[PDB]
Amino acid sequence: ATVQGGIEYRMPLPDGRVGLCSVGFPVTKGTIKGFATAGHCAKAGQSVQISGVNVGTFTASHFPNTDRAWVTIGAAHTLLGSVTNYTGGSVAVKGSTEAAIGAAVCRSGRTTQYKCGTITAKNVTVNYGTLGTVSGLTRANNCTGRGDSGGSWITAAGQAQGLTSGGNLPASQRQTYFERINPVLSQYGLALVTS
Ligand code: NA
Ligand code: NA
Repeated sequence: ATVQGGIEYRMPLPDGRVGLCSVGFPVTKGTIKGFATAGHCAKAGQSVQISGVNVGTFTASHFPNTDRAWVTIGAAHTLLGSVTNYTGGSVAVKGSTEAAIGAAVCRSGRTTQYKCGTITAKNVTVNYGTLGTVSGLTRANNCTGRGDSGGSWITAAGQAQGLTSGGNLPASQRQTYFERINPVLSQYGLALVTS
């Protein structure tokens, strides 16, 4: 199977239920293949399917306080250093220069597909009720829906920005949040796949 930023992955849960989330960025750890995503999506040990096929398992997850995780992908699968735009194209990943407030950014995920907007605030804390809070999030006004969680945020020029932080699917003025990608890469020791 092919792992690309923004696409759906599925998580087999107990009693035949299935969780849905979106790929953030394909990464390598040494020669290990993987992808970064949201920690709200799963805990370590959660199996992961893409395109109907077992592709890997969550390796680490840190939520709340942060909202980050990464999945180890089996060696037989192909990593694409790009983010799908859901309409036949992709944005090639070039690096992770963090963009400023006001910068144009697009996010990709399986519920609302590819939606674009601008960054409006940084270092925001979001309240998750009984779970506690997540701090340090960047806010933007892009459209988003439940299930986009974990998916890619990238500038058109290809600089990776972050991972959608938001609600799970049950199994400026819009306010949408993402987890910054550079702290995630650093914590887990991950290198972005580029193209
Ligand atoms: Na917190
Ligand atoms: Na590459």
